[PDB]
Amino acid sequence: LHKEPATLIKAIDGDTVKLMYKGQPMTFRLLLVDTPEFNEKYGPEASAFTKKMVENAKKIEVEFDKGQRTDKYGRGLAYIYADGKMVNEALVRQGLAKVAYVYKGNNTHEQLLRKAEAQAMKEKLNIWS
Ligand SMILES: Cc1cn([C@H]2C[C@H](OP(=O)(O)O)[C@@H](COP(=O)(O)O)O2)c(=O)[nH]c1=O
Ligand SMILES: [Ca+2]
Repeated sequence: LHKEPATLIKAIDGDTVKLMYKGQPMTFRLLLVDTPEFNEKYGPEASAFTKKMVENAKKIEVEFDKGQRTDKYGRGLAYIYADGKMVNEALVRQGLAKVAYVYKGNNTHEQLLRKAEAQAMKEKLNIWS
């Protein structure tokens, strides 16, 4: 897998973000994670977390997996990196997202995220308290 440049357009919530990719605006949905909707418990905290992470980054990168790059809603499906730190992984680590939507084509970083989830559960963080 390889990392591609991209620029913040707008934070949306815990696991979606509007980015410019190859000069085009696009909504990206984070692979392998599920944050609560904003109207749910830890929803605002998740939105806030992803927001600080992408807004404070000097460099945002997009990294597609091996399968699907676009979902049925036309959202890009990717691992997003903020100055070298994976947002997907950081949300899980903090117990602000659960590992989810693990599909056969796009699961490269699955073990790494379940590792972070076990560790966040161990600490009873946010979702897991
Ligand atoms: C994370 C992810 C979600 N999706 C689809 C499945 C879900 O369909 P349904 O809407 O039919 O339940 C939806 C959930 O996304 P949200 O969690 O952002 O709503 O997005 C994918 O197709 N691929 C993916 O990698
Ligand atoms: Ca969600």
